[PDB]
Amino acid sequence: APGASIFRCRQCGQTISRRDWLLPMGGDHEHVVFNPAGMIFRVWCFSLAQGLRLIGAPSGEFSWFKGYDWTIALCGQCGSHLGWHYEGGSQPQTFFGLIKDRLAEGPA
Ligand SMILES: O=C1CC[C@H](Sc2ccccc2)C(=O)N1
Ligand SMILES: [Zn+2]
Repeated sequence: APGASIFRCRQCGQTISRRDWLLPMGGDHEHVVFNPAGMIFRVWCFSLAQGLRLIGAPSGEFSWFKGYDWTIALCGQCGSHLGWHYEGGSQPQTFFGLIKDRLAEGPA
């Protein structure tokens, strides 16, 4: 009976990811970053996620991860901005960077 297995959208409960799917990019699953508007994000990298809606086409502009282009990832249910999908890179080609305080962790 693990209580810390699944990540859900904090705003609505949509199923998003799993602790088992955390990915240590450059040796750490956690990356703390700022956007050009100075907003700080505590980003957890995941190999896999579900329940999102990826908006638009990828952009390399101000990518926090060398070699990757990003797309905005909304909660597919409620539209909350949960993070970004990264693509176009190498080892791995793709991953998700999700904003940890916009998720809730809980049982399977
Ligand atoms: O890797 C990323 C994801 C998107 C954000 S936000 C951004 C806003 C305007 C232009 C370019 C990026 C960022 O800075 N870096
Ligand atoms: Zn949601």
